[PDB]
Amino acid sequence: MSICTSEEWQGLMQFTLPVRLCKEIELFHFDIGPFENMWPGIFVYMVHRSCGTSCFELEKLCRFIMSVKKNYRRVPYHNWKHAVTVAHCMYAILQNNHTLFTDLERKGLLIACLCHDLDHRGFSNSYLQKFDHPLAALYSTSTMEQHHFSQTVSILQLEGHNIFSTLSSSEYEQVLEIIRKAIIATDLALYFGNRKQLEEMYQTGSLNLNNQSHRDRVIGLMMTACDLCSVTKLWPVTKLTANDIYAEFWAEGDEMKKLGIQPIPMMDRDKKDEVPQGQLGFYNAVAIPCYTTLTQILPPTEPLLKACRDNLSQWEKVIRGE
Ligand SMILES: Cc1cc2nc(CCc3nc4ncccn4n3)cc(O)n2n1
Ligand SMILES: [Mg+2]
Ligand SMILES: [Zn+2]
Repeated sequence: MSICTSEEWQGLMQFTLPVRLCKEIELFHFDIGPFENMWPGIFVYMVHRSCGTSCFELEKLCRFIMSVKKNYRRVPYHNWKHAVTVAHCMYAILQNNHTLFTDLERKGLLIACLCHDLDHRGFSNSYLQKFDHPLAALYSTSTMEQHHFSQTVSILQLEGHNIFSTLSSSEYEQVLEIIRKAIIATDLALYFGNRKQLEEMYQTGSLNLNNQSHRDRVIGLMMTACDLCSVTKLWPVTKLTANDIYAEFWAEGDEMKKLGIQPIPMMDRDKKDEVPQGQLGFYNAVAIPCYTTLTQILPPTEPLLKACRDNLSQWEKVIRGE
């Protein structure tokens, strides 16, 4: 387990967000990419707007953010950038649905998005279980997710990192509950059933936000919506994040090929020219239904759906040669 230096986190308190970014950041399609220096600062900003400059000890929060950064590997997609990008989507979702979630959920969810893909190796769940890592020998299903959460718990229990320490012991244990499901929910495998359920519940109108496991479901769906929001950005941003996703996929594939194994088309750099078709497949079978269902449960979230539709037709053009 790994911690941060005093220098780094003290550099975090001085930071103040450049005034031009205040309007732009509220936008769902906002892109954090041109502002690396500022990524940990932006998180702070978003928590500060989300629930005040005193929902957390300032000093104690900066420690955490920077340790979390320390525990993102220098991988091309599942890295510090994806952590924050995801966190920003959740921020915008909470900001647009002001009175739907409890203070506890709000903090809970922003913290879970930041740690969602913690200490990620660049390897899929399939890959680790398939052959035949110690991380898959501990956690059988949702292999990388459990690690992600475990990493999270550990960082919290470090020396004065425990941003949740002031709370009651039942609020503490409970925000951790909220955090856990959320992260686990980022396992794309689990998304399909979950969404299917919510779709049914909404159709019959049995969906109840007073129901605890309905909440958990809705939140899951929100996490998924957040994990995937490269697709919700402006086309030129979506393109480049696309290049980061495949770099990681193909390296995984390259490990399958180093042992004679055909990696499935997604992970196969020999299957480059099939990428646009892949994206369209993915928007249709995954992205669109995610945002469609979510927009339905939470109308204010619509701009995400709009932007997904926009990009999907761009891939079309790409495929059709234009
Ligand atoms: C933002 C984003 C894009 C994306 N694309 C994928 C894979 C989609 C895909 N491409 C393929 N190419 C060839 C064969 C199959 N596929 N399937 C998985 C993701 O998590 N994301 N996230
Ligand atoms: Mg994950
Ligand atoms: Zn993720």
